[PDB]
Amino acid sequence: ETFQDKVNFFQRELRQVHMKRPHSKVTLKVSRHALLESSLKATRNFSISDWSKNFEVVFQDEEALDWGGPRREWFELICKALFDTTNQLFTRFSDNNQALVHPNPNRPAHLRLKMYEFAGRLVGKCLYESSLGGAYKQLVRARFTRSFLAQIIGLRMHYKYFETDDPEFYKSKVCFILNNDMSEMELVFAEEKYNKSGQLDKVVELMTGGAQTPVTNANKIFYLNLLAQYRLASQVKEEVEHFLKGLNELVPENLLAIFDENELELLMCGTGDISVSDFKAHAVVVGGSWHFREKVMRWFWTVVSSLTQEELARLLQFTTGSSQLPPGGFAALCPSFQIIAAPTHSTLPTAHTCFNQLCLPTYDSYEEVHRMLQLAIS
Repeated sequence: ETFQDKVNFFQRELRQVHMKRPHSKVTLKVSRHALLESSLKATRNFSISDWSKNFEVVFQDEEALDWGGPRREWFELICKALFDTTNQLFTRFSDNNQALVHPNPNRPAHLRLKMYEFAGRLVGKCLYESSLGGAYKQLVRARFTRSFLAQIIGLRMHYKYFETDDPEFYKSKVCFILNNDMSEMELVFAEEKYNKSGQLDKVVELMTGGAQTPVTNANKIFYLNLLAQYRLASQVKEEVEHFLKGLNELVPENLLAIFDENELELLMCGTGDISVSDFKAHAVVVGGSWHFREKVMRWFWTVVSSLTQEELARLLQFTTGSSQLPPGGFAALCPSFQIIAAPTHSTLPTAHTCFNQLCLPTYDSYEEVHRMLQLAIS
């Protein structure tokens, strides 16, 4: 039912999964300047039960008053090294800074597949540590694509993931196919790759015989879903398999099945630092009657200030695709956050994540705005 019930149930399982894996102490000698490399060396001989142990992280030539400080910094720093795209272990589909991150099929060859196993164990360690109690919380610092989260849960790929994971591709190709006739496009169930000299390098079929299968109006939805499967899952099959192999050593895959993609983000990354003042200061209201701009919007901000931290997180997922702002906050959004006045009355709010944008109808009372905004994020 509720998200907190899922978390409470999930965390209690996990404490039972690790019940004869003691939280005894283990030392991790790492270096700030070569953090990912030294962390892999420090854990290279860890057994499965060793990953359940209390991590005592020693930063080289650094003294600390307690172990909690270095541990929390190590978790945050190792999350950034793994998932912030800099080392190309993960990548983004557009060279933007809001873009969600995805496993990289075309990474530098020195990043071997066992590094995705480490990343999976690290994420599982965050979930395990956080299930020990509030004082042991370790949040995953990453803004994952929805399709990668869907692959963690074991869901099939769908073209809807393009809007959040590759907004430019969704706005160009996907939206065109969804809205237009295909009889003259001469598309087939295959992808063409060209070299840097503009020559056809390779043809990759979306299924057996796909190059001889035309895309028609009657099958174009199956084409888009098979396109999502190829572009978001098939090309990273081994990377995801090794990630899941590491994750499932600490978190059995059956346990994550009770969450959907967005709930999995909240479980891993938390409800975030959603500042309503930063929200209001960077959101542009587009159009609308006087009643909307001067009364409905005032009701809106009062509602937003009354939302629980989870509801705030779901509002950002509803409108931007992730519960976490980009590094720069609300100012760092692809197109700046816009609240569009919908030309409807007393209807449900809608959103277009590839434009961020929240589409807000006009309402007749505060409690109507309260009711409808909670429904739209429910």
